[PDB]
Amino acid sequence: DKISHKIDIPDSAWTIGIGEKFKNAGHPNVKYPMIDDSYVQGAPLGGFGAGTIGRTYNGGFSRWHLEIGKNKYTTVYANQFSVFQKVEGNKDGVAQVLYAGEPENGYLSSWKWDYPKESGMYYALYPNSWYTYTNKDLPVQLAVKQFSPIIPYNYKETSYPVAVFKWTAYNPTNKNVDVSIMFTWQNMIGFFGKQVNVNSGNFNKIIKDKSKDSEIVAAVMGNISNDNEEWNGEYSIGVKKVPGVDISYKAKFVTTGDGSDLWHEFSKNGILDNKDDETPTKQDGIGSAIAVNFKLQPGQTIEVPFALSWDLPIMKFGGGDKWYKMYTKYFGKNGKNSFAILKEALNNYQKWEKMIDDWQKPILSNKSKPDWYKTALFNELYYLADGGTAWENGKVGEKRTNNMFGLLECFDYNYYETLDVRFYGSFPLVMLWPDIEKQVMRQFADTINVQDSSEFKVGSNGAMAVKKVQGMIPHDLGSSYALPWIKINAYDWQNPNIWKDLNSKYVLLVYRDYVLTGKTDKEFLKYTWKSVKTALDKLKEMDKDNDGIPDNEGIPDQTYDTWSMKGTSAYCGSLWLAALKAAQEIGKVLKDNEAYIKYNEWYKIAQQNFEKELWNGEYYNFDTESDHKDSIMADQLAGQWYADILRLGDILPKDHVQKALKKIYEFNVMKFENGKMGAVNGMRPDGIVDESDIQAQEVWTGVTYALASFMKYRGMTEEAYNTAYGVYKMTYDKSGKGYWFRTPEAWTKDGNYRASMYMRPLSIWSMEV
Ligand SMILES: *[C@H]1O[C@H](CO)[C@@H](O)[C@H](O)[C@H]1F
Ligand SMILES: [Ca+2]
Repeated sequence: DKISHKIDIPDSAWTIGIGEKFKNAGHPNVKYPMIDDSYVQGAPLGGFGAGTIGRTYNGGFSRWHLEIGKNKYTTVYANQFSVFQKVEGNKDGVAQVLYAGEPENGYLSSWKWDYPKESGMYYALYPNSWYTYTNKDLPVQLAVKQFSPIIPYNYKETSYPVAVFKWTAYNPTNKNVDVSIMFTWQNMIGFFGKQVNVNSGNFNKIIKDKSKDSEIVAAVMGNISNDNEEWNGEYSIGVKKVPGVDISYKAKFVTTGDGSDLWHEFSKNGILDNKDDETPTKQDGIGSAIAVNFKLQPGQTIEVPFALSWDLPIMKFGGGDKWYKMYTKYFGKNGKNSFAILKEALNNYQKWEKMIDDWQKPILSNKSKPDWYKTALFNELYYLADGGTAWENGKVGEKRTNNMFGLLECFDYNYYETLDVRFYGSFPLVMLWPDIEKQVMRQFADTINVQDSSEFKVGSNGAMAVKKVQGMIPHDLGSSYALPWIKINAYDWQNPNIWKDLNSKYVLLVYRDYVLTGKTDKEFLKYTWKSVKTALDKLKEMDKDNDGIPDNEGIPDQTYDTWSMKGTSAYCGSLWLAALKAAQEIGKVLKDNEAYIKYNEWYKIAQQNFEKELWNGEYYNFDTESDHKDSIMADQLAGQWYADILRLGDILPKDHVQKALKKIYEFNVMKFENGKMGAVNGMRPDGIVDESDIQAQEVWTGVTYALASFMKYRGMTEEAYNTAYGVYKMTYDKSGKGYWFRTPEAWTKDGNYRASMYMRPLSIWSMEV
């Protein structure tokens, strides 16, 4: 490997061999069908709300999130980089697709598949990833750095449906070598959203943009239809000319054929026919190819950038609504702008790289932090793009000042902005994209007094319940299968209108968002203040016995939605205490004296009774009335965790908090698989895992990372990082279960999982507060 020295891969990048088999992989541990796309994954490409494309460590474009809210795992075999090399003096050259696999059927059988094992590595530190190619039959070593411009405090380039592939080639040998790199792409119009005639009218054109000291050559793969529908738009691939390289292309090859129309050209001398052909197809799939060819002398290095863009301006949800995607603000809405997007990337990628380096550098340069922690911190952010992210720039056929946003809980439970989970998962947004975070919170503020008296069947018990109650915060802002932002509370497993955590978490999120953006945004507090007061006032009515604390009702009425709480719970009770203290502080800021006095009164009473009812001398009991009320819950002091972040001081005595955290580390971490797998949710005081429900026997990745941040704030530095390390290990390490770029909600002691590609573990960013 001589190519690594010619590029700059951070030591904290996650790494795996190209073509590596992984033997230890986990699988779903639930009764019903659950997504398991395998461990062959990679860091995604694509901006927020753009639709994303997962190119795996084996090289294939395989995890398709272009249909917003959906996960489709299938390798589109025509989409590849390929290489040709010929040593000067040799009769023939060699050609090879850079994909560690082959197609299932006879399509593209002429291409040279099965990139060999032990001949290259994949690296990832989101939003960047890299591949190196170090192959005994390829004298010139090659590397590529690929990325999308995902940039904190930037809401423009961060939205773009574009990827850059920056190639580096180096000749370590003593002979001249002719080298070609070719990018192939299928015209994927009709891949989704088209019921019939899926390729019909697809056509490819070549764009040659020549202007002093710039040449870009690109293929634009579109459809003859000028219709404005979810399925219609354009894909583009292309390359920017650099000194010493020539560009060739082929506008149209058949993807539903043996591929020899293209490959016979590339495999001969690495030079394509430059044949333009705009003839639209009928049944056959078609694609385009862009290649560069150059000669590398001994010791010579060349860099050449390719790019990929996709202009699919309209997202459609299952309930029928069509919306424009965010990036259309910058490029237009007509779906004929793929080249413009591509060109912007090819002309500005070096600037984008520096912007990404500038935001990663403060963390990467901190030598007090272990590299494994940095691996997790950056790579967990994949989910902000890969979580079915929806970011609208207008309803089709409708202008507003704001652009609504939504991140999925996950794909198995297809619910946007599950607030009980975003309490954990939204840290990267408040810390790095705070304008998005505040918009989402205003979305919730706007729903507070919505009432929908239509009824739905509750999944857990079969009872009927009202969809949305006035003054209750919704569980979610809908489903991609229905009407995001329009029909809220799509979730029906439990009735969220009786949950005891949503209203308090809402208030805590509001105040968090004020504190972590500098305590200057009074307008955000003013916007949300009525909803905050309403939320707390409604939750106070759920106190059955006048101890000043809402009563959990002996069913799962909070985020642990199969784990029953009854009476005063440590979890919901501490959240309530903290929410009251937050609301007192907002009341002071907004000069609402009567609110300050009322919430201060409620706080003092609740605090006294919480301590009396739950403090057992070692930790806080799970609750006051359940069968296993004395279980040690990993999340027992969630309200104090947030109070620390919000700078609200002690809601419970420091000594008691430290004892409880130490107990959790001693039991829920260290007595669960020797502390190598995170914090199990519930442990009996005899040191055996609580079996009252499956969720008690699960480690929740986002709960564990948040607990690690709580420990860190409280000076339990070793415990914090040891607790978090178990989650990193399970997710990323060779000894783990192969969950990279699909971190699940949960695993059990056998390491098998529930709900891959999950929102909650974004909470690792709470460790950076
Ligand atoms: C999705 O599932 C999780 C449990 O894994 C719940 O906390 C959320 O409320 C639900 F929407
Ligand atoms: Ca009560």
